[PDB]
Amino acid sequence: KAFAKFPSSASISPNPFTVSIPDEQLDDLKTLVRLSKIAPPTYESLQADGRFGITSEWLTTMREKWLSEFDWRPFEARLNSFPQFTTEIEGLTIHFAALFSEREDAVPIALLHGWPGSFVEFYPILQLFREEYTPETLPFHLVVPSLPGYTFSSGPPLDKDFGLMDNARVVDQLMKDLGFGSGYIIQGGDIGSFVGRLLGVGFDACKAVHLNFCNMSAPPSLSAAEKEGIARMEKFMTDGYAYAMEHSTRPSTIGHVLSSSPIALLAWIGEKYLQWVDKPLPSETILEMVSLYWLTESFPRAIHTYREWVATPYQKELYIHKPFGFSFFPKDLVPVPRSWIATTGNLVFFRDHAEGGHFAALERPRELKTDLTAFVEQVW
Amino acid sequence: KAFAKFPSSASISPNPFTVSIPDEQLDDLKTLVRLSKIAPPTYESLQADGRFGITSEWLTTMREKWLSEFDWRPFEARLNSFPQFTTEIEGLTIHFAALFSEREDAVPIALLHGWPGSFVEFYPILQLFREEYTPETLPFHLVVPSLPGYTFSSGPPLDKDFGLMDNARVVDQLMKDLGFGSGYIIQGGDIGSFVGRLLGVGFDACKAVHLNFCNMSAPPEGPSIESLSAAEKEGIARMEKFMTDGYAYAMEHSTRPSTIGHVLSSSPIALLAWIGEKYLQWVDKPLPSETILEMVSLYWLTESFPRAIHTYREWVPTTPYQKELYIHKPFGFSFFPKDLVPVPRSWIATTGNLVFFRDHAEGGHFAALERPRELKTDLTAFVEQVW
Repeated sequence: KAFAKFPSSASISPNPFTVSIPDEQLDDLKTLVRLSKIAPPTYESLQADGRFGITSEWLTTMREKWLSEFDWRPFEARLNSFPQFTTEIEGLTIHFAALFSEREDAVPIALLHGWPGSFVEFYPILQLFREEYTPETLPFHLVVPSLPGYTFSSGPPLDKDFGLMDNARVVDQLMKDLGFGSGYIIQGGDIGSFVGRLLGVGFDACKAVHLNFCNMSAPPSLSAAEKEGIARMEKFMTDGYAYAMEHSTRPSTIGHVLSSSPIALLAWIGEKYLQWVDKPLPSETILEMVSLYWLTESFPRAIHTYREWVATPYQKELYIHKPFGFSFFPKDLVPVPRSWIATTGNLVFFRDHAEGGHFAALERPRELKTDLTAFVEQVW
Repeated sequence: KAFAKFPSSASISPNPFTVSIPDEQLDDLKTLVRLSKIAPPTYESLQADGRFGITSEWLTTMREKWLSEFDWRPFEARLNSFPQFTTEIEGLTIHFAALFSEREDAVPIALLHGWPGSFVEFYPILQLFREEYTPETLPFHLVVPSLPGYTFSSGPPLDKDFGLMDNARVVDQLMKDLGFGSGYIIQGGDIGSFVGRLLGVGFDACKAVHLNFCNMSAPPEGPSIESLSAAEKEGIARMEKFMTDGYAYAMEHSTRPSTIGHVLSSSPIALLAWIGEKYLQWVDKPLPSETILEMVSLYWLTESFPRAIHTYREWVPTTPYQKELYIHKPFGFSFFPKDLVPVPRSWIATTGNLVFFRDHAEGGHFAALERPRELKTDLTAFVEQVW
């Protein structure tokens, strides 16, 4: 009960989902955390500024915390605190969390995660809505899908390639399944932003798009603050992008590498949870997200989009003609200015923020929630 | 005993080295191979052509082979079949294999490996020399160092940065210590080529350089791509594909050596996947699976990977080749068509006094392993011409 009732217009039946990881799997994870090896200290791993990636000190400390302090059960209970479901789309099990309104006039919204995130990223925002409204007063339907290849969603297929457009098709079908064929809005960050762009461009039921991320180069006058943002983008694309190039070019190899040991996964993904935020996340949060990826074998399956994600498409064929909104966080990965973003769509809404990094839903949930709400109010 | 006598002009003491990996460490390796997981099958890992990297089938099969077939001891015995030594240079333990001549007129040569190689890559060539000469007749001194950070060499330092010039200085010091201050020749491939270039450019004791690899990009003042033969254009096409589809590993080594060092140190299967991909993709004819397991096990047991990649942050960035890094000394090149970045003769010629060039119809990146006879023959001809 509570926010779990499917809209009357839904053409699918509710199949409630509960996260229940067997003790054996948790025992196995713990054994592999302990028996995984740690690299000998090197000049690079002894750099306190972490300019070469995660330090020996950080990895050692996190390993110890994972073994002695981390408990999966309370996090799992939190996962299960919100309505979750699965439905089958093109032979894929598509997982989603949701808060459904009882209002007939509620605006449907799907909120789309990226890598190395998941549906969990949006739990703080869902919690804010749940605190502030009843099912009778909730102004929106809030759908948080697990994209193909992530966590409790299966896929992508083994027998054919799968890309960004395929991801968009699945999200659009899910929204139609839930009864939102008459119209929905998309909120997207990271890879979810590109999926959101494709929904805005190519799918009629998508009526508007709000993004908190746009990776673009100079479009075919700038303030010092804007130039700083461009400098950060350039550093990310030149010094911070090797992981993405590996995902793009050799997904099978890196998939196997990070599946081999949970310490491998922690190092690779943990680096990004450290570097990509404004204010440091709790170490517990990093362990939760990494453990979630480990236990669902997310990494090797989720990275399929990189070979497409990594010419002026945004100003032409991928221009968002529908109402387009943007939330700018200064410590995001590629903080391009408003004037650049405006060339990529019908930008009718732009929110600037003084603080916050890449994981906006985790770092600045109140700002992202209120920005999104304001955008919907303006355009719907 | 044979070929193990230091030259009379050597200043340092011979400290014979024997590879003797404790049983406990071999047991630890097999435990961690067994404990290691593999990815669930994916579209990418089921591609027979391996265009997305190592396949599920290959990794599964290699893991089983590593557990049920592989024995370190015969390989270790092969390692110990040639003279090996260590010496200390700048506080680093520098390991090297060698065949020393008893001839006073013997030409000193150091042969330089790269990544993910090691001194072992030159063993087939050392074997050919030992089969064909006695210490009394061997025309060359053949020194095969382990570069700082690889296998039985220690380093690089924990308390300061270390780069390509530092590597060059270590190699030059080793050759001087062994008595070759009056002159030596460098043979290099991969990262060793760039070390060799620096030796040719800035070290007086280095008298000539032979390379089988050049990391250069297109020369600004020509010759143009249009001037190249159809075959040479194909080479540029391969080089370009390598630099754009094949180079992500190098970018990770350069930008995030600490992260990737920890990642591959965590599990021997992680190391096998990352390095094995290159032993699969970079060769002409496939190597025996046993060879891949030997090389990966060697890296694992010596914690090579996190230490060896220090050079990438300097090597990846690399008109320097035509100007400041031009080799003015006699410069030779051996071209293998399935190497990573097969730039043509007319491009290589802009980067040094290229007095010697040899093409080959076959062979990939690991020239010393793949085409030892050809590389040995080229080196010998080069020395005869220039020394």
